[PDB]
Amino acid sequence: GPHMATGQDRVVALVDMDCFFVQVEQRQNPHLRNKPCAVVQYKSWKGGGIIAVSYEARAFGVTRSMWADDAKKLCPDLLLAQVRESRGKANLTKYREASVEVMEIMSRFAVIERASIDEAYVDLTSAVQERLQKLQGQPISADLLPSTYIEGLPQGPTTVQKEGMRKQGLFQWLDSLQIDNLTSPDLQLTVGAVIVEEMRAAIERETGFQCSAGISHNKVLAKLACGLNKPNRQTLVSHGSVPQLFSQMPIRKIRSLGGKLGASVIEILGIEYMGELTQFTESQLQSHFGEKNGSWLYAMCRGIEHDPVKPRQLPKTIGCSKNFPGKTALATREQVQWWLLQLAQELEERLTKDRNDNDRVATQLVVSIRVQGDKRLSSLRRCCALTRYDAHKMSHDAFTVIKNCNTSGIQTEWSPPLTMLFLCATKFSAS
DNA sequence: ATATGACGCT
DNA sequence: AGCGTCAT
Ligand SMILES: Nc1ncnc2c1ncn2[C@H]1C[C@H](O)[C@@H](COP(=O)(O)NP(=O)(O)OP(=O)(O)O)O1
Ligand SMILES: [Mg+2]
Ligand SMILES: [Mg+2]
Repeated sequence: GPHMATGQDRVVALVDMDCFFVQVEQRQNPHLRNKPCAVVQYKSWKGGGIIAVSYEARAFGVTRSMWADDAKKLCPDLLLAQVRESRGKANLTKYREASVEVMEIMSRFAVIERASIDEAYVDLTSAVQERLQKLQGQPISADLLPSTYIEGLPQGPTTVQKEGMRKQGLFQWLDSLQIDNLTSPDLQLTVGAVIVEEMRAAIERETGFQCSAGISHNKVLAKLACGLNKPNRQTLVSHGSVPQLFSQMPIRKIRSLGGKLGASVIEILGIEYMGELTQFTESQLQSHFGEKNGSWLYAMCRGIEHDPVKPRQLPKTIGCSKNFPGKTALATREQVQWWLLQLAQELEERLTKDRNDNDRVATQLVVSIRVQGDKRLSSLRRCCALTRYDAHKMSHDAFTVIKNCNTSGIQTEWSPPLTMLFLCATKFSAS
């Protein structure tokens, strides 16, 4: 009772850009704004695979991973923008640079952890306290949170509109706030949400990009909260909202549970929602899923998670990959050498950029391949030393460490055909 | 036939 | 080290 830890010791946020690749193209081309539009790679095969969808196009049913020709059937007025192609492969330089614009603005407010190209976690714990002493006891007006939803609110007896429902929840939340108390976790989330409103106001104002965000006590709840009110809104998930939120929250919606372990949690325990995990003791969950998973599950279903926000705005690896599906699979020794050079050339261009910008050198190269028929994403991984940022040496050394896999007695041929080539620069050191 | 990045297990 | 899982 008096000695229970509720996991209310941190204020963690997850900011995620709304249809990021689309917004990047819409800022560059005004004709694409406020219209159903999507981003595609490789216009040849069925018009190109869609990798980002605007919300105007999502209303028609256009989704990611869909072929552009199929998406034109659902949305005939759909506009398209192609990803730049360099050396025969997709080139995402325009979006990595747009990412750095946002990451540097978020870095001004608090420590962030780059989670993807369009999202980063934030640890607002140190920023919330210093803001609390600056507001010497004065309350928080709703004008400081013009786009914040309070998950679970409004409730009970006192509108039909979406935005009307938002403020009544914020009103109930603010009216019950304990500003008398600086050790109140619910007050810390509110100050954290005020800061995120300022961060997101700075992002849109200095880049033109809109984003959603989640504010809670850990990374998992923040990411879940971020998806509740997209687009362009932030959601506060408090500790008290967890039981009702998790009572019907599918297990797959929780981070790290959308894969196989989440499936076995559903099958073995025979449950549907995240809240049903509270019935089980920790030893039971440890016996079914291991000591790490059982401990993590037992605390997560109660809204408690301890994975810290690592101060890391830079990637740990720099890699280049390209798939060769179907009959396009590389089957000649000349093809494999040529594409390894194309990958190594772009890799050098990115590594030299990384060494001048970020003062570090990659020290080893990882070569990954997939053969025709193998189900796993990777079929084989071999590694060597990355001494020079030389595209011809890297591609040559990459070929040296994979030429054994060629089960073809012929010199000029390559069997089995290669489905994917992948070079990855890892193991950085200060330069 | 939809290019990447972080991390755990052994 | 090499493979597997999870994610955008
Ligand atoms: N499977 C994939 N293939 C290629 N590119 C992808 C991808 N997933 C993401 N991207 C690229 C394209 C995306 O623009 C960006 C982030 O994708 P999200 O954050 O998962 N979803 P979005 O930001 O598009 O909209 P919203 O967050 O409101 O749902 O990374
Ligand atoms: Mg996004
Ligand atoms: Mg995202």
